[PDB]
Amino acid sequence: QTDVIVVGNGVLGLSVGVEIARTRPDVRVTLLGKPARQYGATPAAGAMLGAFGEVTAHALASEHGRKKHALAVQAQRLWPEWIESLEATGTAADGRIKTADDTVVLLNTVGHSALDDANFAAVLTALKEANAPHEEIAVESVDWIDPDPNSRPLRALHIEGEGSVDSGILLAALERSFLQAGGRLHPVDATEIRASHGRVEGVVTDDGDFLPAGHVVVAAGARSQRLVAALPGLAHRIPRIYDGVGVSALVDTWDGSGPATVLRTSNRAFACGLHLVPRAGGSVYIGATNAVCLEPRGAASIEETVALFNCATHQLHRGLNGSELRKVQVGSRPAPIDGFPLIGGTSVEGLWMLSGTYRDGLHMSPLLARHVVSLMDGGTGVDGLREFRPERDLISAWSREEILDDVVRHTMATGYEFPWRLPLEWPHMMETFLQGPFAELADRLSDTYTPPADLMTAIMFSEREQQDELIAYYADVHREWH
Amino acid sequence: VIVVGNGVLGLSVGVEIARTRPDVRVTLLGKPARQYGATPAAGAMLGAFGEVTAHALASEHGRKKHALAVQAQRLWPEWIESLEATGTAADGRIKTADDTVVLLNTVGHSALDDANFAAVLTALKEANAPHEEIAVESVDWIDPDPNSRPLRALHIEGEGSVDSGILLAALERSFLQAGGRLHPVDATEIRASHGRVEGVVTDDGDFLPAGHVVVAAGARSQRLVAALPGLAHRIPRIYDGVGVSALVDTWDGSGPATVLRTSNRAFACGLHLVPRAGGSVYIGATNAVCLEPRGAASIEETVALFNCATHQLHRGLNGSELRKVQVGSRPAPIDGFPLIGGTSVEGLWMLSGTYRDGLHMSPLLARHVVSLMDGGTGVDGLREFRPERDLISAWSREEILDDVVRHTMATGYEFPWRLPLEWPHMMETFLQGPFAELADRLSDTYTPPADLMTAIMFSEREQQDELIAYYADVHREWH
Amino acid sequence: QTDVIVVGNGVLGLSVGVEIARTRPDVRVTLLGKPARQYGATPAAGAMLGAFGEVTAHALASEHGRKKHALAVQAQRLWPEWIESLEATGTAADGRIKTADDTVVLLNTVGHSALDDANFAAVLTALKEANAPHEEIAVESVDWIDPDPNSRPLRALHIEGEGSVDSGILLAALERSFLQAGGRLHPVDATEIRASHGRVEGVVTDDGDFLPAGHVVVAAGARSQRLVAALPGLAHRIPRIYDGVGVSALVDTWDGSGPATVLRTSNRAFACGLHLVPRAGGSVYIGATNAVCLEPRGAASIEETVALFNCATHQLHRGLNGSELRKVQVGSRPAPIDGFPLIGGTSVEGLWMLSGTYRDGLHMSPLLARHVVSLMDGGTGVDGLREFRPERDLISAWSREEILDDVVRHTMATGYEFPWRLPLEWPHMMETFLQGPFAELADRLSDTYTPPADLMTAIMFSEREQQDELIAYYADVHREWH
Amino acid sequence: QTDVIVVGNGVLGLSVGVEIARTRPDVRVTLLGKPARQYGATPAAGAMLGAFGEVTAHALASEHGRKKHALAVQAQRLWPEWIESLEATGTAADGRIKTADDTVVLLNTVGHSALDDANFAAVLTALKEANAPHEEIAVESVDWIDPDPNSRPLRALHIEGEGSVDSGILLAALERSFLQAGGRLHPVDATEIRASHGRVEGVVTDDGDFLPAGHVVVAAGARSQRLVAALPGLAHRIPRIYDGVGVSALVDTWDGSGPATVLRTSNRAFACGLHLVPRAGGSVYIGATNAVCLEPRGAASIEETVALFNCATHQLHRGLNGSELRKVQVGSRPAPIDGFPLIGGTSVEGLWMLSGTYRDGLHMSPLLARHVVSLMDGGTGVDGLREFRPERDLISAWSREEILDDVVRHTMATGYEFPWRLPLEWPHMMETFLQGPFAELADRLSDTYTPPADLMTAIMFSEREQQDELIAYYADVHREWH
Ligand SMILES: Cc1cc2nc3c(=O)[nH]c(=O)nc-3n(C[C@H](O)[C@H](O)[C@H](O)COP(=O)(O)OP(=O)(O)OC[C@H]3O[C@@H](n4cnc5c(N)ncnc54)[C@H](O)[C@@H]3O)c2cc1C
Ligand SMILES: Cc1cc2nc3c(=O)[nH]c(=O)nc-3n(C[C@H](O)[C@H](O)[C@H](O)COP(=O)(O)OP(=O)(O)OC[C@H]3O[C@@H](n4cnc5c(N)ncnc54)[C@H](O)[C@@H]3O)c2cc1C
Repeated sequence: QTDVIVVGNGVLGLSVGVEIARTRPDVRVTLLGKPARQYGATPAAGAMLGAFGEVTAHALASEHGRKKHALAVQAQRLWPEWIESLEATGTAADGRIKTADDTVVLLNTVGHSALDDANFAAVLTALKEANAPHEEIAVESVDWIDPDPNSRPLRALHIEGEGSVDSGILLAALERSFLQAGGRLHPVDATEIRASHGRVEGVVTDDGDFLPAGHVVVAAGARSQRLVAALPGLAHRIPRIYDGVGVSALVDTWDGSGPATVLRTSNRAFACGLHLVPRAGGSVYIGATNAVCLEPRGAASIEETVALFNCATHQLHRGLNGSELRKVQVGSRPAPIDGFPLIGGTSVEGLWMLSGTYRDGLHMSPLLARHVVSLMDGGTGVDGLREFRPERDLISAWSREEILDDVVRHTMATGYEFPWRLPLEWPHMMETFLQGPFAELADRLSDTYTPPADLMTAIMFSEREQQDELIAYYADVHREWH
Repeated sequence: VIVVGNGVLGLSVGVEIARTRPDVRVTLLGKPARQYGATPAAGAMLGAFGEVTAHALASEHGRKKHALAVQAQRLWPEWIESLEATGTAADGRIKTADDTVVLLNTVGHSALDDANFAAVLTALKEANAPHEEIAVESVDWIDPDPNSRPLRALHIEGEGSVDSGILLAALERSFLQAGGRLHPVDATEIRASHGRVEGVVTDDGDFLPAGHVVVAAGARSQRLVAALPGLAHRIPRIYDGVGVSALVDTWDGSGPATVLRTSNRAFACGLHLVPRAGGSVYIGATNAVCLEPRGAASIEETVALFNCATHQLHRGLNGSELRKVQVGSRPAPIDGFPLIGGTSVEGLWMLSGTYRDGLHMSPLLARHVVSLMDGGTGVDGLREFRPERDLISAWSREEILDDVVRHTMATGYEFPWRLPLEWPHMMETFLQGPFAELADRLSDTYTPPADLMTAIMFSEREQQDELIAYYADVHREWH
Repeated sequence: QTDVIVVGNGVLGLSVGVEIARTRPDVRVTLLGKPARQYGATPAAGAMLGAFGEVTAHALASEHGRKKHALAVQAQRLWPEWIESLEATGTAADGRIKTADDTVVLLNTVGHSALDDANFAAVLTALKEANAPHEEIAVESVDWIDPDPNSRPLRALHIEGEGSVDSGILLAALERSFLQAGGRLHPVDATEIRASHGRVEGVVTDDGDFLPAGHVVVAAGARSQRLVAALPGLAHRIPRIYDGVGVSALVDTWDGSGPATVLRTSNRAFACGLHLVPRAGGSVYIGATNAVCLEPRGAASIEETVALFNCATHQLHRGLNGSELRKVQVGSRPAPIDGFPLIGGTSVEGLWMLSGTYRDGLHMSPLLARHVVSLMDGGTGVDGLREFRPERDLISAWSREEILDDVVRHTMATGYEFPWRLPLEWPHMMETFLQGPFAELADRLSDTYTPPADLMTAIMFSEREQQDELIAYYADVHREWH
Repeated sequence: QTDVIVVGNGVLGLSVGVEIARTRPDVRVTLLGKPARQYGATPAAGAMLGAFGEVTAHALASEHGRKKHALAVQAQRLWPEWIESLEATGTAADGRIKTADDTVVLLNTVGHSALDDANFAAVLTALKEANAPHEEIAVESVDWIDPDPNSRPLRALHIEGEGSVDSGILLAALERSFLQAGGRLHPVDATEIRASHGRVEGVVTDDGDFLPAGHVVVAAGARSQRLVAALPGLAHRIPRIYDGVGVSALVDTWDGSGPATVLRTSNRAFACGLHLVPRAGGSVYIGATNAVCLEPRGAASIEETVALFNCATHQLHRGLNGSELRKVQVGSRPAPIDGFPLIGGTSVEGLWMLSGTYRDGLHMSPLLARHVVSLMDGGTGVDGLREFRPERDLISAWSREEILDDVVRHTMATGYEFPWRLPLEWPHMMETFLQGPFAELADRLSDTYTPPADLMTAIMFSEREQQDELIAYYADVHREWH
């Protein structure tokens, strides 16, 4: 066939489905996935069109991090026309995809100086280098916020043209745009990709059916590598993707008000962060926790709910304390084991992957969709996505020393972000006693690969059998690629 | 007979009527959504001794309410047997625990927690209830933060818990088995004339005729009857004691063998864990008196419930999965006591205003009202709690003003806050004047209990003025 | 006689004694006061040469406040030659009066936004208006500091040429300079100023002696008005001076190090503040608490010691935690009831006053000394110190409404500066319940006079009899002047 | 007659001096030490006549601990007649040695359950086994206390006949009683004990003099072993004594009141504890911190002052917050390296030691004095003090496993006693990461000796060179005794 099957109905699957359907009107594109969107990252997202807000000192200190940042800056330029093209298929009554145009990044002292101070400086530097319009503003000039004075910001950065979308209205607009362009929605899950003679034949679905295709695009979020790893050799050639389990909430504000901009901190301990995304109709979105889990989890923990609520009420608006909780949302950020996305072609003809985007796949979606569609048409797509090809040796973007410094810093940051109150000698004591055990873990896991801090903490506190299984995985990957 | 309401009280009275008068047709109103419903949000504890406070037992009305709770406990074993008998193994067990441990920690006000622990011990000794003060080290399962840990623990034997959801399912099943009819609509209006009930207009526009109407509509019960001539100032108002609770799947599927609880805390909230089947635990429960109904938890309520349970009961709950946040309205009577029995309108009955322990008292209250409807005298000590009455004044204005300041300070100590050491005394001195001024302004004769007085203090001027008018109209009607 | 008696041996008494002795070599000047310096402000002082560091929004919102600030800026220019003139009378072995040239003002969130944010902006504005050399600098560039990250500064302001002196070396240099200029030190206290026919005759001392004089200069710190109030009518003509009881400490640092600059916050709740003043020999000075007391107190409270130590260890340097406490110091800032100093002549011929300087008499001392000496010589002294003449109706520098707003703000700031951790509804509840009782107190005390916030809180929590005595005092002042 | 020199003027030196002078009319006794009492434990002590109040589960789990406890119970019986015999040499105007007859032990949650709950049970058990008069009482029945409700006791234990003395009045009474009995006070320090042919000749003093004697009793507190270690072989034969540096304070209460009983907790992290000892004249004593230091320290750290004040104001009486600080006191508890006292004779003829009594030498003083005086007269003194002879191999009273469990428990207790506020997973994480490094230190120090927890934490955080010097010391002790 020349038929295309997109496996997955998040932002990435639907974005690539829309681009394929619009640019190849001669081909039949079928998109799989159920309206429940189990473990789905996209429906749990605010979401911020985060490019500069996602900048950390640690990310920009590596070549792979600077490459990822460059792609985020490129994606931002596509959003205005992308939104126009999606709203064009609907009417006023469908709601607006865009919920804010601008972002304010706040700097408070409810966190580690080694993350928050370093990251604020890195955001300012990235904005200056990219010639992005921005201004450091008086905190008194930030509208709406009403923090606890002991939790208040002392610096604020207004980023112009870095905004937010309603993730639910975006998903509805993508489905509507996909159908308008001739796409077919088949609400079942793929169980298996069938291939032989190094070529895709199609997909077995969970209702027992077989769908033939010349092209299969896997955009199944955190399930994407588990689906492809079934094919010969690919188990140690496609980097593993884990569940970056994230908790967010929809709140009806006490007075129906909301801020005119996104409000956020820089990224905090183990890739969580605090933000408020404006919504229509007297609602605000607050996010968002992150915990890398070696198995999927579809429910918030008590700890996650309390940390999210406590940070938002103290650092953003005390009025949220008296506001009504409408929904606790949980989704899995696709967390790649080497810290970088899996975008492009495979050694299997007609097999494509769009996954492992962690915190900013939704932001990057229009760029990633256009990249993969260009490749499927025999083009070279977007420059700078080559290192993020899905079939690869694990990337080592940092030295083991850089990661060990990072994991101790992030561990200490879980204290400062709480925020804890301890005797003044205790933090230095904890730092000195954390270094040895993390160094020992890193040395034991592999002679060549080091997991990024977010994954390393999850491994440190996992069962012995899960640790031993990872040592075996790293050894098998090393064997395959060396 | 029409029963208006499908909580524990409506269904309990429906079951008793259907079982004891097989000759009469009983129809029970209410929707499966159970909007603002207290019963489905309840754990629930069969709380008699666990509900004891020094303040309650210092009043005659409080001691009378406590006596009825002790009496109700004796009915539960045969009541549960009679409800499970209409089902099979697959329906699950109503009883989830036989015993309760009351814990005393320092995450609260000495003026509430220390006084209330002593009052519970005294009530157990006076009632000859089986109990013993035990070593905290001997309490199984708990894993508190050491800075939030109990230093005293009290094991109460035969004071247990039921699964409120399995109880509601068992009551509906038992009601149908006894010939009851479930009509899933709400009453909009009780029709009466010549001082006699004719029946009920429903929200699908229909009219249902009846000689008897039993109102058990929880926090909506008085608003429904107040439409009838004169009754607006003769049936004490019932407000929403909005309560937040949660179902949690524990990290390891374990749970305690007993109820774990504190005594009642600031403005009639309290901390407890109720065992459930299938690796779930129930944690509760917040309380906030609202002058209007609210069906959603506030952020503050969720955080306080979770923070107290994780620190004071089990730190493992921190890593446990949140399955459900539950919200319900405890029917909060304006004079602090329930509304149980007959009316000046022939065939009009009320079962409401039970606040924290209607579910516990349900088998006793059901049998009381069914006896009255049969021309009996029901249960001896329920006469003062007749629904058509002047507002009860169970405490002096001075006792209530002391209580409201104590409870206000307890919201700090229960957080728990960390303040400069002069600040609490400063807050106490500056709280006394404004609460005394509010109490004096509201009425020359009536004083709302502390739980309601704080809600009135922080309500709009117009809501305060409407209450002054209500109290004046009640005084006019009864004096 | 043409003899001069200076009553008091603090910075003001000794500074005026030195200037009189140096400029009238024909007259005998005797200076009274004991080496114990009971309740003495000067020996408890760091001290900061604070002009811009003392700026608050509230002070600069009044004409009297702007006038006081102008005089502080003028005093700064006299310090270099004043220090030269004092060290000239000694040798290398006497040690250096100046301990730092520059000041860094730090902004953290361990306080009320309504004080700390407003005051930081006011300091920046005062520096810009005066064309003073200064720079807002990166907190990372502030040397030596090692704060708790949850208590850390996010903004820092370097003020050039605003420094510090060792108060003990200054007092020793002033005594030595006074003797070099022909002054006589008589270590007894004045019990009584004798006057008749509207003219000073001299001073009865506490050893029962009588010293004759044509001139008596009262610089007895917080005792100054109580001494002069004995003279006919002067009880209701010289504004009362109360004890601004201040606690400070000398600490030997863990490693003998100290910062190269003064480190300070702006003034905080009820005119306290946090600062570190460099000292020679591996010592640092930390200060300083403030509590207005209606009666003198010569000992620190436990609360004062804990608040001073807790703030310095968290907000400046955690290493101070392990440092050795050498001395807890207590002194009475002369706190004038109308908020302004008492400098110049009296209706009694030859009777002069130098007092009521509260937080910055030591800084202003060379200017105030030269002013009073000019007046004693028939000059007009320094322009703008005429409004601060000691014999006056009480100044009303602010509206009752401004003071009631200030006293509630400062009350709440005692919480935020602790810092407390409270349920988020409690602060607004406390603010609403504080307003009524402070308004009631202000209305009860007088129809015309309102005490500044620092004094109003002391009166609020004083005995009924002390309140009633103040109502009588205000009534008697009103009678005398209207 | 025959000369005796007592080296040291604390409770032990003066108690033995009084007993010798009273009982030995044949002997001339001279007692050395200065009125400054540098590093002196006794003047910094409250002091509690602590027998049952000093009970811990850990102490009573060892044979040596139970033996030490038995001696404390015996000492209590001597105090009434001892006090009579000392007050008899004075008049009413000298003041009363006894300040309280009874003690209340309070149990609150501002500490580790593994110390405070275990120790409360151990105190109850020791009282029941001894048939001591006591009762567990309602906290509401404890007079005077006004704790923060979040810091309040929930259990209280009244111990009858376990009281307190004023340490300053005791020292004055001992000096007066010593002089009345013919003792000579020579206010110089010993620099050197001279011996040859295995016999004491006398003492070189720090004024360069030599005093001849047949008998030298060393009771120089924490300096006792350093003084004798100069003599041949004795460096590895007299267990080292370190400085258990303790901070306490005298406070004038807001209203002149005080409690009628001692108020105390059981012993807390690394042998500190919280207590209030009644004093006459509107003063109370609060104590007391403890930190084992490898070198003497004569000044309180900021941390010590804050922890003492914070615990007393929260857990005992909030009124202490507004009370006046009269004195911060610092003294060195003589801390023996093997955890037990050094009482009795030496291999050097006429050389005796009374030291290493740590927390309860003052309580035991009448018993210890009578023991040593009996031995010096050719008696056998008190049964059960033989195991505490000063010339010995280091005692090993606990297994390495017991001490490693204890040191981790005590480390965690420094957090719970603060009290800290941390995320709920942090304590378990700290416990797991503390175990390895303490086990490694214990293994490195010696194959045979393990320092008790109080000393082990001091060694853990000492310089590498101090650790290496201790490894050498332990090796040299092993060589000498095996
Ligand atoms: C968080 C929480 C915890 C609790 N824990 C306990 C506990 O541990 N122990 C205990 O004994 N009790 C507990 N209770 C409940 C307490 O006992 C209540 O007083 C009791 O449940 C009230 O029962 P009810 O049947 O009167 O009211 P509800 O349970 O409110 O039932 C009233 C019903 O009437 C319906 N209704 C309303 N208007 C109409 C209408 N017009 N027509 C028809 N139907 C209508 C409502 O939708 C609702 O379903 C708890 C309650 C809450 C909220
Ligand atoms: C804060 C604190 C609280 C305490 N609380 C209690 C309590 O409640 N109950 C209790 O029973 N005990 C208490 N103690 C004391 C404890 O019992 C001690 O073990 C005991 O006081 C030790 O007495 P000592 O005479 O051996 O030593 P010290 O009291 O130290 O006396 C030794 C003396 O010898 C002098 N000296 C040193 N070197 C020389 C030299 N070369 N020549 C001459 N003199 C020299 C020193 O200057 C000093 O005065 C406390 C101690 C401290 C520090």
